[PDB]
Amino acid sequence: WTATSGSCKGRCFELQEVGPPDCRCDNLCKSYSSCCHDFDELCLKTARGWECTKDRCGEVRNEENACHCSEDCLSRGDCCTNYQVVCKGESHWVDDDCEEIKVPECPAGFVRPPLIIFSVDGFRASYMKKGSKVMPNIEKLRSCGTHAPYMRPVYPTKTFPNLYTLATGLYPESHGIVGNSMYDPVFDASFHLRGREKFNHRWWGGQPLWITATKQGVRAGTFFWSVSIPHERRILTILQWLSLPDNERPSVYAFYSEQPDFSGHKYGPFGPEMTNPLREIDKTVGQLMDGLKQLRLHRCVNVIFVGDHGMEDVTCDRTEFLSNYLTNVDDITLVPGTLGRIRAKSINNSKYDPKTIIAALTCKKPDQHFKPYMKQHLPKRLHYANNRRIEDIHLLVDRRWHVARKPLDVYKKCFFQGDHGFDNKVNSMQTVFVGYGPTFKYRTKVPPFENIELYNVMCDLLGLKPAPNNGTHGSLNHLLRTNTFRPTMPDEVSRPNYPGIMYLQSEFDLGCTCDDKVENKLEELNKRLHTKGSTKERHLLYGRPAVLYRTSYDILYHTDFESGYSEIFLMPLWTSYTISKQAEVSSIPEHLTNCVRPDVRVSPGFSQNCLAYKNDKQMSYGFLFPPYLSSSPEAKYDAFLVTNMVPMYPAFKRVWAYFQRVLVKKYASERNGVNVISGPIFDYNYDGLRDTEDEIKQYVEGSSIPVPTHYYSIITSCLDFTQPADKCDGPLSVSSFILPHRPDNDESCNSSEDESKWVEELMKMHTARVRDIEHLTGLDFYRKTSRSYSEILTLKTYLHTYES
Ligand SMILES: *[C@@H]1O[C@H](CO)[C@@H](O[C@@H]2O[C@H](CO)[C@@H](O[C@H]3O[C@H](CO[C@H]4O[C@H](CO)[C@@H](O)[C@H](O[C@H]5O[C@H](CO)[C@@H](O)[C@H](O)[C@@H]5O[C@H]5O[C@H](CO)[C@@H](O)[C@H](O)[C@@H]5O)[C@@H]4O)[C@@H](O)[C@H](O[C@H]4O[C@H](CO)[C@@H](O)[C@H](O)[C@@H]4O[C@H]4O[C@H](CO)[C@@H](O)[C@H](O)[C@@H]4O)[C@@H]3O)[C@H](O)[C@H]2NC(C)=O)[C@H](O)[C@H]1NC(C)=O
Ligand SMILES: O=C1N=C(N2CCCC2)S/C1=C\c1ccc(Oc2ccccc2)cc1
Ligand SMILES: [Ca+2]
Ligand SMILES: [Cl-]
Ligand SMILES: [K+]
Ligand code: NA
Ligand SMILES: [Zn+2]
Repeated sequence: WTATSGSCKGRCFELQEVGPPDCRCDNLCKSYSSCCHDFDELCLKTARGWECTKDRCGEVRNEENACHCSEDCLSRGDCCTNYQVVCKGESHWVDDDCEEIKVPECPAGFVRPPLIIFSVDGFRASYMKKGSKVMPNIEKLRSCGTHAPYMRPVYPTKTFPNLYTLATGLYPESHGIVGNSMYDPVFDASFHLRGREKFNHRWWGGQPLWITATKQGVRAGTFFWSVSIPHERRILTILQWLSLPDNERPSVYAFYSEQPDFSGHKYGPFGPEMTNPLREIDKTVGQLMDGLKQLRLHRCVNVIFVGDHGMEDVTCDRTEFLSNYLTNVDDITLVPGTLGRIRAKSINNSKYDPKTIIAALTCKKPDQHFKPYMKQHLPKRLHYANNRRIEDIHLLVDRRWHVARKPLDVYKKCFFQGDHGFDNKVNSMQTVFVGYGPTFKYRTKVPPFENIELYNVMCDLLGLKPAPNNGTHGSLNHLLRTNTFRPTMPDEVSRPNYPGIMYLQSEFDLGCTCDDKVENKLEELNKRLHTKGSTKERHLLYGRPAVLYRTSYDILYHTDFESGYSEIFLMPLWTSYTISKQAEVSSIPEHLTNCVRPDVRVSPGFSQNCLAYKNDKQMSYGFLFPPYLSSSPEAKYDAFLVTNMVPMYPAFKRVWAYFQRVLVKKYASERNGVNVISGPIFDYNYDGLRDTEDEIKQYVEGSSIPVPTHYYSIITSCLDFTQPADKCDGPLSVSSFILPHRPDNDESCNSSEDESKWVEELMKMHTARVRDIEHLTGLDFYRKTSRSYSEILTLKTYLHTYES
């Protein structure tokens, strides 16, 4: 109930919302059906429009007008944004040459540069270049401030997940808004774009920027606007707030535009009807910048022009129907569209089975435009598993396509030409970032970054301590002139052991055999030097990874590779080796095909054994350092040590052997050498974090050898590829992957063909940031380089996307 008999007199767009049943006058009262009876009359005036004309100059103040051109309006802070241009001979902001803002130039009483966020829905990244002719204001912000070629949204590339990710710095699995439509089984409640459940605060996790500011004494304007409030009124409200007295004036604000997303759905991303929405966005930006100039704030405020996601060409005829795949269509609930989420229609149905659903959706049609996943098998870069609102069964839908349950859902629920929601590495889903102001850099282009990183920067801009989030604080320091956050490397928690030769061969009973008894002072001092680390500078280029948790492990040196061997997990946590451009690929000699050798540096009790692999009919093994890349026949025996062995399904060994035999050499040729760090990952609860020992759900049969869920590799080289990987003087270049360790290749529909037709495609889909691997392993890489730590943090957040 709301007693709407109160009045908004003197309360238009008040900043604290008053509790029911007293009537509200804030910018969200419409959305709650709770405004006072006179809100429209007093707070949403429209008379005479939004622009001063020559004849309105010096007028007598008429309070009925939407904005004012009278002489007192600057003091009252309610001029039309073009007042000084029309009435006082001033120029529009966009017509001024841009001049470097070296220091904040603020009116007295401003304690910090205000932050104004200008967020645009569906602003695809290529609009900045393709629409530049009709967006002069936005183009001046872009070219004179700091900008990225594009900003990567989060998956799913929907509106609410990405807006709340921007506000919190969290993956949607963590902040809880995992789609535009959700069902929460603990609540037994459903979240929808239309309706009032979405207003319930239990859906919204984390701590968004406006809460972080408020709790630390930084006042915030209210970020959200009821849809019927026109853009001109939102701009005027923000400008009016900026004229408030110092003790009442907010320091952070947000404007939101439902365009160009609204038209993009109707006409497609580049339909001829899209030019006018782009013009109107720019005009609104011009009004804000003109308004800031009037208030003498255009060289004081930091402005962020940021989008939530892009837009793709999608039509009704490009729809896949689950009725063409499933017999039991009526027993599932499908969350449809640019992604698919499937669950049982009724929890009292125990004839429901996800295994048969997935199989019926797997590689069933030659041109199939979606791929089913159990959510824990989705690429780890999507970080879309660890929430009860994310259904076990997920469909990754091809760009430009939709998935629906039945054909009647599409014509009884074409009427659209654009949509979004696809995989967040898709080019059409990318969106924009521009930073403009005293704290941002001048005329600076920064590399693409992910929108999860913005929350830290916005906290930096306001002097706030960020709540715990998924950005890497300091990775965007290169965007800022000042206010940078200078992080320290995390301290290493576990220091390694350096075992020498401590065990005789006969102490081992592992069931392993190797034909290695075929057998100097020349190359016997040499092999001693290698086992003591004499080639470690070549294969450990950036220092040893730091172990950031309490564990027991050994450093093992070899001619061709170095490893950190875990005595808890009975396998390396990491294996590091350098492959130069000139390195040659050899084969595994016939007599060494099944060779596995005890490591006389590591006790039998802390070693794997070959008998377990023999007895386990499902599990084979592979090697982290590849025997194919041994530098010499004698060095190849090191690659068969029991301490270099990891459990692998035979189906995965197809992938791994092709990567080790073919791709590493190809990358070394293309990048002028590469350094490779490979290892296992255990994430059985799919939370993105390293599993403790008591969370492992599968072992090699009859043993304590834990089975990894994933295998990673970090492949580093010199950004200036005229320099070899091991003699690099400047910035580095990296690509990484987190390959799921699966007993089948059902994910790859062409896997019965040669590995040259499908393996690299699979690896590209599971590309990863170094930072993702750090979360999954508890390791810290790149500890010893010549580069600044902030640059290294940027490198760790880089994602090689393989888009064009
Ligand atoms: C991205 O960044 C985020 C943020 O840093 C990070 O997420 C954090 O991960 C932490 C480790 O997993 C986790 O730590 C403790 O969580 C609870 C307390 O959490 C509550 O308090 C915080 C602080 O305000 C809230 O933010 C949090 O909100 C969560 O839950 C709400 C719904 O309940 C929801 O609004 C919100 O979205 C958020 O949900 C998300 O996180 C939860 C997990 O908290 C998931 O379940 C959701 O799916 C969603 O993803 C909560 O309100 C502590 O109680 C934990 O302590 C455990 O474990 C300890 C292990 O050392 C142990 O010492 C304790 O005894 C305790 O165990 C108890 O519970 C066990 C399991 O229930 C039980 O077996 C045992 O017997 C015992 O009873 C954690 O120490 C943070 O909460 C979490 N924060 C957020 C905001 O998510 C992400 O990890 C990264 N992502 C990546 C990839 O890096
Ligand atoms: O007024 C609004 N109407 C909205 N709608 C959603 C679809 C239907 C109407 S969202 C909205 C405002 C809003 C402003 C800022 C937000 O957080 C950010 C964004 C960028 C950077 C930092 C923080 C989040 C939301
Ligand atoms: Ca885990
Ligand atoms: Cl959704
Ligand atoms: K086996
Ligand atoms: Na297959
Ligand atoms: Zn949309």
